[PDB]
Amino acid sequence: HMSSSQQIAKNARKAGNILKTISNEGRSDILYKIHDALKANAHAIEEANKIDLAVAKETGLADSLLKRLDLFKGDKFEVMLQGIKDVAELEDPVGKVKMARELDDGLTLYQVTAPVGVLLVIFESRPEVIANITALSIKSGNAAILKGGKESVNTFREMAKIVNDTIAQFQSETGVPVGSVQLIETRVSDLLDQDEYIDLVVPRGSNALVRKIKDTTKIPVLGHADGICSIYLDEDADLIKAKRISLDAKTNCNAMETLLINPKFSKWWEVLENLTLEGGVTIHATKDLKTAYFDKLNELGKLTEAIQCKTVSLDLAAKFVTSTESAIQHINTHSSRHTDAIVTENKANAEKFMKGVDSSGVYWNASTRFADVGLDGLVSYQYQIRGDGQVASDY
Amino acid sequence: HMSSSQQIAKNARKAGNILKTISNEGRSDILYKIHDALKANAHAIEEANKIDLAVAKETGLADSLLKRLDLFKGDKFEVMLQGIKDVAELEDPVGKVKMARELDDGLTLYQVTAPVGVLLVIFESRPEVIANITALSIKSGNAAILKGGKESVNTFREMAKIVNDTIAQFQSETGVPVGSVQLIETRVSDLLDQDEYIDLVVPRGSNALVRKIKDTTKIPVLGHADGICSIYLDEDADLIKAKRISLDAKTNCNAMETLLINPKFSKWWEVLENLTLEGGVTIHATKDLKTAYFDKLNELGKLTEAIQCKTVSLDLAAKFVTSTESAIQHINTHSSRHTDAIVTENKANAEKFMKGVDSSGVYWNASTRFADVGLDGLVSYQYQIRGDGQVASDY
Ligand SMILES: [Cl-]
Ligand SMILES: [Cl-]
Ligand SMILES: [Cl-]
Ligand SMILES: [Cl-]
Ligand SMILES: [Cl-]
Ligand SMILES: [Cl-]
Repeated sequence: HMSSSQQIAKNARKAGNILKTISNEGRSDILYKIHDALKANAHAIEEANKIDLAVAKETGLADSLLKRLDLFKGDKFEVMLQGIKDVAELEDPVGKVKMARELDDGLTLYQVTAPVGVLLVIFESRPEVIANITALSIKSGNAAILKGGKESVNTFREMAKIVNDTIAQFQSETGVPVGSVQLIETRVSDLLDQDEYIDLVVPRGSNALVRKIKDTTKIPVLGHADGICSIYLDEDADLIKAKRISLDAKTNCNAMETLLINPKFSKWWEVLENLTLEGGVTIHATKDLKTAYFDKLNELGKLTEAIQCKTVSLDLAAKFVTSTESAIQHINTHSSRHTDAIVTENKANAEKFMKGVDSSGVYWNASTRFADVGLDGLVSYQYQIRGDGQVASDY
Repeated sequence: HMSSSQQIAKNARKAGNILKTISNEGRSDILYKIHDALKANAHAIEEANKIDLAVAKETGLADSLLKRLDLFKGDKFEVMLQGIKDVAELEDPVGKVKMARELDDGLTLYQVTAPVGVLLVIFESRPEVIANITALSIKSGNAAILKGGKESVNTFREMAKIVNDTIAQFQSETGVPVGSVQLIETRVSDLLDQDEYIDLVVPRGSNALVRKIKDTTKIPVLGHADGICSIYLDEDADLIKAKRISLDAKTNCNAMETLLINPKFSKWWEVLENLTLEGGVTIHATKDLKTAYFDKLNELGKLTEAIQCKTVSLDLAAKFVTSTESAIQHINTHSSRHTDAIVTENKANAEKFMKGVDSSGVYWNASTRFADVGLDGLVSYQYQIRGDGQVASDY
């Protein structure tokens, strides 16, 4: 049997295999038509975005995301339309020779740009994405699947209709097939399992979204080759070591880090406060940990302004872990390609941690850092060898 | 929702995460108990294998696989039992230090053997596998999932019962958890999609089985990093080039190759006959191609003995492809990490092929070879750094 997400991903692969062979004039042309269709329907899009903003205001939405949601504030919409033209006007990203090497007489190797394949784009609260990604995908010869959050449902619906319709309407003229771009109108998380068909995930949102995607997928994530890296600060963590090791994981960077803290580790809060007011690090705490951290600070009078604003470059999450076994369990839920560290003076715990974790690399009392959207990440490479009958048996 | 195969794979991952931390005495001990249980139940296993042999004889089964099916011929069963002991007697494969490097004073790096993780073992018609793989898996700290073919259903059933029961019976004594080995009694091909949980596929059967597995999975396959590589011999293939290029793909090897032949390519049979009686290559033909190949040979009187036996090291399949577009379609159904070649003098076709294929590397009139069970492949490596508070900021 074929699931909904499987069929979506399969159709994307089929669409991409046609899209990759369509001329630049055909791929650029559909972008001009789409620009025109979006402009001609601006008023309908604006009304749908108006429903979205007002719905978000009346429910729980943070004034930051709310400002990202407004497509018609200032000249946001006009810039988005302009970006479609800018992209359509670029030189063909595909079929460019990056490297040519004469291997032997009449035997030449080329490295040629080619589409990545199929893109899954997951965004939250920024409707501009639909236009930017549709443009970049068709231009670069990639099929795309787009999934937005609840906040833009109305704007997403209207824009999807216009792109779907325009692609259908101009297929015979442009060559660009229906399905080149599929805009998923909440019909699932099974898409992240389709790594036989999907080549790249492009996340457009918060750090929390990236972390969630990383843990639920084997498809490469644009800009994030590594999984979440954890430091477990054990009950018997040395505090000086715990402070230096944990700070060093910041001052080295585009990486996703979790601090796993044993509550029985004495002065564990001095470690978080040392990260904030010495490394300028923002700490994304779980509710129960933040409530415990703030109480210890307020009891000491040390709950300064500089802590309150930086407790919710580098990510850094922090949560409790009440034993070595619990730290292991937490670590073993992360999608692989991550390193992990334990800070402890207890050898029985260190050895248990190192035997227990699913990790490429594991550190005991040493820093994990000892381990050595545009068209950018949307084109890959194909090698082509063009000879005249040469075989691997030459003298 | 969680599918049957997802739950199987998830439980395997959970089992493996416990199994990896059980002592060698515990892992070796369960192997001795399993050896004893299989020996004590030999007569029951023999009766079940008797049903299997007689069922296979009365239906369509090839005397080759039939001979693999007989567990009690000669001393096959006694050797299998002996192999369990041999494995239980080996030195712990896990926790061995392969490499130690002093990175700095009191900062040392180790490369330590560790389990691969979860193994999916798919075999056809060889019941010995159940014992060998169960032994190697538990010994090396890997959880295993076993799926056999229809031919051994009875022997598989009886043996599964004995292993399941023994693992359950001795869990509190050995530490080795229920689920360390799951023997799937036809309850699916969805397991090959579980690459978030399954780390390695171990195929134990024919080349056709390997090819099928390779095309239906993103999980690495033991002994087969590369996908199926195709050579398309176009209508306008030069015959001298077609012969040399295609022969060279043999005389270079453990690889899976398909020859895609255009029927309108003149003397295309001379290419297959050149592979057989010059490279000693066996050709695994589709029915319609073999029937066409034999007729052209019989019409020329050239259907020798040496062709008939070698038409059904290197695999080499052969099938028809009636255009460049059809060759492309065929190639694009293969799971990635493969190179592909077109042999043609037609440039429009060559360029279409190179633009159309999903391939790392593509060759036009040049040979694809220009691209540069024991405990062996069941242990991977973990790096461990053991310091005393050292951070990535040293002078
Ligand atoms: Cl070129
Ligand atoms: Cl150049
Ligand atoms: Cl050159
Ligand atoms: Cl060691
Ligand atoms: Cl050594
Ligand atoms: Cl050393």
